[PDB]
Amino acid sequence: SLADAVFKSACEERILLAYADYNPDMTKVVNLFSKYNETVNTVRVSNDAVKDILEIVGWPSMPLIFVKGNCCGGFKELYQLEESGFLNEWLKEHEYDLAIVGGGSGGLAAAKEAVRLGKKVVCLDFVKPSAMGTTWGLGGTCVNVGCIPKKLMHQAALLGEYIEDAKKFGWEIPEGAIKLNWHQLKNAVQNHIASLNWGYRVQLKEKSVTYMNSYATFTGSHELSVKNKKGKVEKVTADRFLIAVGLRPRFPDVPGALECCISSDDLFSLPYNPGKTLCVGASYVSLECAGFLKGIGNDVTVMVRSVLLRGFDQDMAERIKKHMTERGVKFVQCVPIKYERLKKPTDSEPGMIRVHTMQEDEDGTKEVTEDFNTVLMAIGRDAMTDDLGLDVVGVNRAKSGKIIGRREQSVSCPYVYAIGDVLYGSPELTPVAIQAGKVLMRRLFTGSSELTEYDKIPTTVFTPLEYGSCGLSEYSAIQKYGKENINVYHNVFIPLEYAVTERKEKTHCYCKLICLKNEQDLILGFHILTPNAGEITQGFAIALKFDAKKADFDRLIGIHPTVAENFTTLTLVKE
Amino acid sequence: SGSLADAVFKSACEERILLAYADYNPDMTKVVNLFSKYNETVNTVRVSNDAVKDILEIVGWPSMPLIFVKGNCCGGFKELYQLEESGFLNEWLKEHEYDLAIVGGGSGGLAAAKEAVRLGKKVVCLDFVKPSAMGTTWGLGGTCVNVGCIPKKLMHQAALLGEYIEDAKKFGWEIPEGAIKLNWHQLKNAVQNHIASLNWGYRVQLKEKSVTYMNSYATFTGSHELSVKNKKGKVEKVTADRFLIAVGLRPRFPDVPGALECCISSDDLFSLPYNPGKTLCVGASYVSLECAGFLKGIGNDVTVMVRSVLLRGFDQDMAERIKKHMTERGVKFVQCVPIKYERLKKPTDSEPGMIRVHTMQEDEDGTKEVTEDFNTVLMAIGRDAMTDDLGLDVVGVNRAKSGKIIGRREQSVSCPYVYAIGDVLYGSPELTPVAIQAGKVLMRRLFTGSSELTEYDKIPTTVFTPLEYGSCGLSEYSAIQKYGKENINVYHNVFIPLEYAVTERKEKTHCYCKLICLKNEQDLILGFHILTPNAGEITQGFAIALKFDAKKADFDRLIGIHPTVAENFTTLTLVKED
Ligand SMILES: Cc1cc2nc3c(=O)[nH]c(=O)nc-3n(C[C@H](O)[C@H](O)[C@H](O)COP(=O)(O)OP(=O)(O)OC[C@H]3O[C@@H](n4cnc5c(N)ncnc54)[C@H](O)[C@@H]3O)c2cc1C
Ligand SMILES: Cc1cc2nc3c(=O)[nH]c(=O)nc-3n(C[C@H](O)[C@H](O)[C@H](O)COP(=O)(O)OP(=O)(O)OC[C@H]3O[C@@H](n4cnc5c(N)ncnc54)[C@H](O)[C@@H]3O)c2cc1C
Ligand SMILES: Nc1ncnc2c1ncn2[C@@H]1O[C@H](COP(=O)(O)OP(=O)(O)O)[C@@H](O)[C@H]1OP(=O)(O)O
Repeated sequence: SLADAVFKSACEERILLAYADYNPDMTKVVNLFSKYNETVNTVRVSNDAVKDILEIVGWPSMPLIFVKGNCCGGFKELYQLEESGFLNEWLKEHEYDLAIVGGGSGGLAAAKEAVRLGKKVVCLDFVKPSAMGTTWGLGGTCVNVGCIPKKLMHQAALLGEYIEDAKKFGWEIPEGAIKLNWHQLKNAVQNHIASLNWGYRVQLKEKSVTYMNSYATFTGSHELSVKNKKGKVEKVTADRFLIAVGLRPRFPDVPGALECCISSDDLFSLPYNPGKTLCVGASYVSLECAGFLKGIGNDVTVMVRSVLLRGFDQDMAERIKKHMTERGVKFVQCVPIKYERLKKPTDSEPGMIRVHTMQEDEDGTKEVTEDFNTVLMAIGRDAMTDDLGLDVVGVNRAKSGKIIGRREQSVSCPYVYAIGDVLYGSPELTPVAIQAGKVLMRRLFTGSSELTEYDKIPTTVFTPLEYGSCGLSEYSAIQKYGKENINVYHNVFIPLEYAVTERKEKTHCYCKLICLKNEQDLILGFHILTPNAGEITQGFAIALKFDAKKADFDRLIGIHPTVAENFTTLTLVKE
Repeated sequence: SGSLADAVFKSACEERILLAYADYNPDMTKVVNLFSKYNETVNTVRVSNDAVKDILEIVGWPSMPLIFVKGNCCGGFKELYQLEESGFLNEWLKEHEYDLAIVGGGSGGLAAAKEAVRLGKKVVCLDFVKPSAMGTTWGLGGTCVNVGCIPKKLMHQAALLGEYIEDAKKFGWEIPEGAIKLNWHQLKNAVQNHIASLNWGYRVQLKEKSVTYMNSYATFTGSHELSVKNKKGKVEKVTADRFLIAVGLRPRFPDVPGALECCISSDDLFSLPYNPGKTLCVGASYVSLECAGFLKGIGNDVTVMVRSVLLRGFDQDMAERIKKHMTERGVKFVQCVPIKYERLKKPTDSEPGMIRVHTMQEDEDGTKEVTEDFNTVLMAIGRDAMTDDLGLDVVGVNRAKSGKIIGRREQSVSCPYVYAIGDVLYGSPELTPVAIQAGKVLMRRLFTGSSELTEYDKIPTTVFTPLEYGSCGLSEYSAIQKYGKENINVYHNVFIPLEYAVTERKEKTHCYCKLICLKNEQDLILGFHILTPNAGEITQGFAIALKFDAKKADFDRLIGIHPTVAENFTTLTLVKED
């Protein structure tokens, strides 16, 4: 048989053995499953198809064993499961076909797709409060404390710059400095978040998915114990588990950090204008937040350890820095050594943090202080998986708390899967979680060979001036292929919308196309610094799925007038 | 066998007079002896049989034996003997002042001029702007720069910034309360100051790049001679080995009494010394709706009179959606055509006039004449080629029924050393980026001997209506007409741009996208359509999908950028069933 026949057979059949040619331990398998009154269906895989099948399930020798549509590997893996007693518990009936731990981007996407394929699904979501005590509804990081509130506050900051544009285009706006009222913005954002929480809660109920607002821990091979807000503990059993627990803001081992500094978990529901703010960190979260806080008129400082946007093209990173500097954000090469609280916040006004730094001159080191209203700790995001009981169900984790996959299947446990941010090496983006969820569900319950494509994923950093990208940085391309084999085509431009204004952005917009010279200027990556970078980058990202060349960009006809057409017309080679 | 295409075209670019023949060759000693008459060497090439059909397709001729003159494809012997017998060949083979004369200083003309001169050729560019009926005139850059896309997009942005002022309030910006008016004079000066900078830019760019600019209207007075007249009425003579016609079009006026006296055009709208006030837009083209749209957005009372359908050529589903939205935004649409325009007041000193517009309306008894008073009437019923006074008869360049030049690609079908690009080229889509690409590419064929062709299919557009409409490829109707309803899948969704989520905008109920797919070829994408803020920025990249025969599966395995409107193309599942 071919692949799809094998995977379909595997999805449908309760226990399937996939073989190339007659091997001794197939009898041993028959005899072992005979022990449990189980019937072992078999398939002669054709030799034309072995390699493909082996690559898809991510195992390296041929004889393959499936249990309830989950790939276990070979005999050693099976005998391990049997010897551990797991197989005996696995073969029993359970309450749910699938239990999902996490009600975020991935969780909810998986839940919706599973139930559309007619499976009994439970979804567990619980939000342990931040250190400041902040908590929120269903939907996960993106909905409550991630992309959706951040984009709204970015739009607030842009509408600031639009008010001034409106004057240059002839709109007679009554004279007077205009201030943004934090309470109005925050209520407007929180009201939308509240509508999405209800939306998801409804969507789950409407689709016959069981929701439990309860924090889940493995207390058995196929048993989660789940604790709700009241402290009530229930037991949930299932034939399969999806871990989509995501991450939480990282705090450093520094005195006062956890006492004095807020995180993105807290910023989007603050009962006060955060005032003179310090953003600690160089991640996209620090710069996005610093950006909009400046745009709504706060005094903003960013303290970075060494470089901005580690992982991103450093040319583009330096360009974001020059621009946000021109827009009045202060950058400083420090890491605080202590945070001291001077004033607690009220329900209407912010507090005061004293921030301690070591500063050098040519004569020695000074301990130096500086008083900020609010300090945003934004250095990263970690997996909080210590209290999940992954030891109980023998799910290996990386040094960080992230789960180690064979694709999305736990590398060590065949009926536990992970997607989204907690999957070791998964890019931490909402649309990736969703696609991983939707696609996994289609492999598990449909027996398709469809794989989430984790390469050449487009991003946008929503800095005051937006940065869109897909593919290699100029550095990575040069490191992997030589300098001699890379062409960079690039250009500056002025968005027409800015032409009649005196905006600082007129001197900062830039795009570059990274091309492999010795393979017909094949496009390895592209990068653009512009209004609406995300709207522009999305479509152009499909070019990389087809091994597009520069010639393909040059024979594409522009829409005039747009920023996007600039990618149609590049001729200048960087050095 | 013998030579392949690029060797032939390279040989043709380099050699003064080339004869390209197949394994098989006809009389073509007569031709040799003909060019021997002119002290010429006739270089020859055995084209390989592997290459004949390609080469024939590229130059757009049907028989094998091919003759080239000064890097121009003439056809076969009949065409050559015709040129000889007409005396043209004798004049062609002489030296001329310029390698190339370009008639038109617009999108195509200037693009061609820059590309020719980069390939080290002596080029003259001629541009003159005959005033509108109201007397309006403008500088270098053509329609786009002065009276087309550049001023239009700025006035659109003015209209959007209107809706942004209100958004700013819902996001918490404390804007002092009280109606906000847009001051027409400020907007118009801001636009005209930008146009002035582009005018200057282009004029300088030409001087810096060693291109001769003459602000003179050009007419063919010889096989290889333009006579050109400047503003002062001074007439000069310009000769060249080749000519590029990039004359563009001008607004159409109807044979209706008072139309030309009373109604402005886009030629006049962008420099009006007055707020146009209560406006009538006559026409259903993108020009009428774009202008009606921004005039509404800056707070004018706007009416659109359409003969029959909006945006003929465009997807009528999307057209009806634009109508419903612009209706919700206060634009009045009427199925009427004026039968007379009567001027009541002239525009004087920073104020508009009053036009009385006459219509036939039926009531419960029959048809009556009805009048209605508008401040300004924008005649926007299309654009025509004004090629009657160009002397194309003199150089025997065939024109279509409209004034447009008939091409064998961009070569005049009838004269081998005259070429046309942009709006005046019969069947060329009328867009700035097409003109530019046609110009740049032609120049690379003519002076480099490359086989590169401008790609005139699957061209993305955006209509900059109050809510922007972006598209590429077939409409739902065209796809159904060509393939059949049983073989078409239409995937579609509504969505709310996050930027609108906390507002009470009308647009929240109107944003829509659809993907038109050929069911029996793995949902191959024939077209896509989106109604959204920033439709142009979204459509551009997605348009490259159609250069690779993208399937729906390609859109589904593309990972979205969240949150953007664009990602909606990544997660379409709903099938339209009417
Ligand atoms: C400030 C910020 C801005 C961002 N901006 C963007 C952006 O613009 N675009 C973009 O694509 N991505 C963005 N991201 C990333 C995006 O939010 C994540 O990639 C995405 O939310 C990951 O979703 P997930 O399903 O993996 O996890 P989450 O959304 O974190 O879902 C996990 C859920 O599981 C719950 N949970 C944890 N443990 C348990 C347990 N034991 N039992 C039950 N429930 C549990 C958690 O409380 C949480 O609700 C941003 C992230 C942040 C923090
Ligand atoms: C209101 C409006 C909005 C538009 N919006 C868009 C849009 O958003 N996007 C887009 O892609 N396209 C748009 N277009 C179309 C675009 O302007 C044209 O497609 C483009 O300008 C055509 O370029 P061209 O070189 O063919 O002609 P033109 O730009 O018209 O250039 C012709 C020039 O030659 C001059 N000329 C004419 N005859 C002679 C002669 N005998 N001797 C010398 N000079 C002569 C003309 O006066 C003119 O200066 C718009 C058009 C209009 C009218
Ligand atoms: N004399 C006239 N009076 C009123 N409307 C007219 C007109 N001539 C053209 N139009 C309209 O003005 C627009 C532009 O004319 P066009 O000839 O450039 O359009 P098309 O793209 O159909 O070739 C069309 O909406 C057209 O309506 P019809 O499609 O019914 O012709």
